[PDB]
Amino acid sequence: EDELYRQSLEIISRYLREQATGAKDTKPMGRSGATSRKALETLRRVGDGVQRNHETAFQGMLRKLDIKNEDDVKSLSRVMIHVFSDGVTNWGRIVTLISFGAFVAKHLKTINQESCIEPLAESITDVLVRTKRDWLVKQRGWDGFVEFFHVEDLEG
Ligand SMILES: C[C@@H]1CCCC[C@H](O)[C@@H]2CC[C@H]2CN2C[C@@]3(CCCc4cc(Cl)ccc43)COc3ccc(cc32)C(=O)NS1(=O)=O
Repeated sequence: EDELYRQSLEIISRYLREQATGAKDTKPMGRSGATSRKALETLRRVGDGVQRNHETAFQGMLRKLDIKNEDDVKSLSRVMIHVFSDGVTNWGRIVTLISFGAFVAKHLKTINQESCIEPLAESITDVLVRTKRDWLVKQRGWDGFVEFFHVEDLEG
């Protein structure tokens, strides 16, 4: 019924799990599957670049956060609200939010805390959707995300 939340959670959870495990989830998407598929494909293309372009800053922040367990992962919501929500919103900042989430998810895999990845994805989704719904709706949601990052085919 809250379709934006459900769709956001599915896209973000899939990207974080895919980043952590290195395998695609072959299960069908829920509702709005065509857009969700394209959003995940976009998030791959763009987020993978973001994590490399900001490698030094990402590594620095990860080290600072010292994520070891469920309690540490739970504390991240407050930090996301502080850093992401309290600023002007644009798609770039949303991708950085999600891309750093994937960076944290990979870290969780490396320390054998894979069970924390889904709660992490839920926390990121809560912060994004519950603090930026108005902006997301005005920007056409995940359809807008896909449109914004669409790259035209090169001739020849
Ligand atoms: C140009 C900027 C990107 C480069 C700067 C990156 C920055 O130095 C920190 C390295 C992690 C970045 C801090 N966080 C990361 C943070 C804040 C730290 C905790 C956290 C945890 C998770 Cl699971 C996901 C995100 C986050 C909030 O999300 C951010 C959203 C936008 C920007 C930065 C955010 C953010 O600053 N995005 S931006 O304006 O596009």
